[PDB]
Amino acid sequence: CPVSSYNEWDPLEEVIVGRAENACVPPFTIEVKANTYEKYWPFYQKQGGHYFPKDHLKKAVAEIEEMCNILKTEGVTVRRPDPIDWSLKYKTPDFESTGLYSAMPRDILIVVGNEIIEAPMAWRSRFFEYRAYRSIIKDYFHRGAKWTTAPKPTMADELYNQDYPIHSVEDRHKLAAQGKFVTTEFEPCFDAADFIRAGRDIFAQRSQVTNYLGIEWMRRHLAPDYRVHIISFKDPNPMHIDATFNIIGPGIVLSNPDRPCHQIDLFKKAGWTIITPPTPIIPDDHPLWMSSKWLSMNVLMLDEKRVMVDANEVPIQKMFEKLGITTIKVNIRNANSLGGGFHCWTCDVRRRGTLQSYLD
Amino acid sequence: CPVSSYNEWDPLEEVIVGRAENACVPPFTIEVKANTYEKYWPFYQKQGGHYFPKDHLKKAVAEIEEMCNILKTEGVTVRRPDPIDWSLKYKTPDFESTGLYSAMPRDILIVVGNEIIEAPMAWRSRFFEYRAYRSIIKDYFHRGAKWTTAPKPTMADELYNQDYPIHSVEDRHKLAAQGKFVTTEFEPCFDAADFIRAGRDIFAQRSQVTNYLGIEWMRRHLAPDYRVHIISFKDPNPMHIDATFNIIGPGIVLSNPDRPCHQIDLFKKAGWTIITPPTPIIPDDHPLWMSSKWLSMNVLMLDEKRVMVDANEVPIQKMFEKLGITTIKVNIRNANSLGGGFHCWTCDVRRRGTLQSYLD
Ligand SMILES: [NH3+]CCCCC(=O)O
Ligand SMILES: [NH3+]CCCCC(=O)O
Repeated sequence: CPVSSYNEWDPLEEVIVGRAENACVPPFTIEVKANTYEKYWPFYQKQGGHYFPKDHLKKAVAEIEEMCNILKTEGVTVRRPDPIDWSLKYKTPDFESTGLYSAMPRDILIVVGNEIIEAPMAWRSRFFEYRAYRSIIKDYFHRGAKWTTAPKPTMADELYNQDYPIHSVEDRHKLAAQGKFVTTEFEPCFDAADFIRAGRDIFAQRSQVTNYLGIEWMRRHLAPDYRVHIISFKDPNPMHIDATFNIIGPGIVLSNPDRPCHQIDLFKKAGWTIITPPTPIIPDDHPLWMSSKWLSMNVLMLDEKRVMVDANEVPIQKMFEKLGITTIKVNIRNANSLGGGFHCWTCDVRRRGTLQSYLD
Repeated sequence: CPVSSYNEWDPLEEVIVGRAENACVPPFTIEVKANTYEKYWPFYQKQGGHYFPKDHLKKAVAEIEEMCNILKTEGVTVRRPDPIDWSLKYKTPDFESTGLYSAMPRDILIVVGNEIIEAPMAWRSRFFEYRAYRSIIKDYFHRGAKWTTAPKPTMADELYNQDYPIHSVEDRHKLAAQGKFVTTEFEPCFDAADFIRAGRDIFAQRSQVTNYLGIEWMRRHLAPDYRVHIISFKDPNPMHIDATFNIIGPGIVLSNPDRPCHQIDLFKKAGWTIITPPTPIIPDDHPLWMSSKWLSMNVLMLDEKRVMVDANEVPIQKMFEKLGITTIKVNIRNANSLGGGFHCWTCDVRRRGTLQSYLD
């Protein structure tokens, strides 16, 4: 089987790397507002439906091409999604919208064993995102892999709290703490990036884009071989878990110092080593349209002792080095602006290894 | 100025479209043999000096007339070369020969800014090809355009390796790789179709008909405003670059999957999107006297989002459509036999736009 990955660290053999091409600024709708920083709301308000700045995109393309070159150098087979113009307006019986991009494979695809799963998504501008990945997936299917598409939401108004009282990131954090998110429990929805793998145990967080119905779907679909656990954090990122709690080896995890896990003791009890990375050094003037500055810890492990890390983030490079982990430095400063780091920009399709339990 | 074109994609306003009339099969000399497939060598050997099959030419005329109709429909002003009998034998102090045709304006004329340049050519049967275009060029000159004629070669025996060891297309590919071509460096020579424009940067390839002296001439003549770069490919077409590396927009290029560019990383580093088109579907029984089957990617851009493409080549039509580029389908299956696709059969005289750099 070409597809086979049970965790985030076994020796990487094949990966899908995203594309920056024709990326479109999403229309400024409620769910977009609930997942971005106030600083950019007016950018979305004005640029909505237009391409992201083309000079910026060009730099991102260059950065990602180099990353792919380095992966091939590290012995990894790289697959890329198909080029597509994301500006096309589409219309379902429930809504109308333009697209986003196919920059982040981690947001939509998750590999559990020999099974590739397409996440439903929760943003209207990402409804047809799966189209960029179908050529690769059909190939794996022909070659023997299992293929699953979680139930695609209608994304009708009922899935969103149109009056979600968010006016600042501080409000959202408060609401989030009260169990209030922009997405209701009308129908299942989720981004695959809210799930992180550790063999037989998979950890998920209810976020602005992933609801309890969505997590339950994953839970019910993967049982009994896999167990899906729900964990929560203080002042969580509106979406995605990989820059909050990135598992980098058997029993080792990177815990974002600003977003402590409410269930950290479950991990301490299992004898897991919780590492808190140093703060990011990325300039506050650099645009991060989506995401926080914590992309620095959004690393991708080529294996247990080899990590692809940002060339600019020296302080976290040193941390890995004192731990005896070889750092493969790559610069994706401009690609970062699109919303992701190495883990987000990829989807590990095949890692050499077996299914195990690390929670014991 | 009626003449003004800095690249291959700005909004087209005026174009010169070739003619199939009185096309003559070139005498089978060494340079003709080095630029054609073994399958047709005996055709040239027998038909040399006679007109190409007249029933075939008639079909080509019909196809090109329709193309012109569609261009006028798309708002483009079309100029056509003068009708001429190419069978006339001429004689310079260096050689004697019959002509070819004025089917491919791209082979002989290149527009750089407000300047129209007549290529010297490298085939003895194309020595007097410029005669079909003089009425149009003098008109543009009277109207203000700059007019240049690169040094016309003597085309004496010294320009050719009379004993060029080509017996199959596989031999040529090997020789080409060794830096051995049918044309020596005796005097400058080139076809304008070996040059492709991207604003301040122009790319050229040393081919069977374009030597280093010829490229240097262009380089020296256009400096300092324009930079002429030499790029090479694996298993290149004996002549012309436009069905190997066709630039279709700012930072976007079509790279023939069978002829990868040795310098592709220069482009990846600039943040250019390299698209590899699907394979041609043209029947192997259809005669392609000159050219390979890759005419499918020899498209002409009416603007960045409008491309004139072959009606029969559905797979490449789909590629453009997923990229959000409107396809203007036209059938030139029979015209193709003469050696070209849309880019070859035309010469963009005026595109609306300015001189820019896209390599940064
Ligand atoms: N998938 C990438 C988004 C990560 C955003 C953050 O945690 O700041
Ligand atoms: N000027 C048209 C010749 C193109 C031939 C080829 O590249 O197969």
